[PDB]
Amino acid sequence: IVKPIVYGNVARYFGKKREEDGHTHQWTVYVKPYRNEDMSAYVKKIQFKLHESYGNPLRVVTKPPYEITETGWGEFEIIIKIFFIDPNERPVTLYHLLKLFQSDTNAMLGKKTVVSEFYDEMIFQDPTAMMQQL
Ligand SMILES: [Mg+2]
Repeated sequence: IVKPIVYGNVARYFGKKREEDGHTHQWTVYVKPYRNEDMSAYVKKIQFKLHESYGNPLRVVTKPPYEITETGWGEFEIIIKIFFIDPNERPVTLYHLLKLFQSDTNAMLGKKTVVSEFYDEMIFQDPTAMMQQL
């Protein structure tokens, strides 16, 4: 009944802002299981709703890795929605802040990489008969 997951984003500073992009970072938002497993056994698709400044702001992934790589210059909230192969099982929605800018302690070491990830657990209190292929 309990499937653990890690979700969030990693990001890296270009080092110098790009001149006709304005972009300063490469980043990846993602959902992965806590340990290796094929989520696609039970995940139909994962939706990432990105900031509307992006094109095709709704990004749907149907096969792992459930991740999206992109470039940008601002921080914003990403809505991650996980739909299951049985539609009668309720989808799981997570909210994540795409983090790009590091703290001052970390700027002064000169770190180019930030990561903002969180462990979570998808709970199936009384799963579908079919959902017992989990
Ligand atoms: Mg670094």
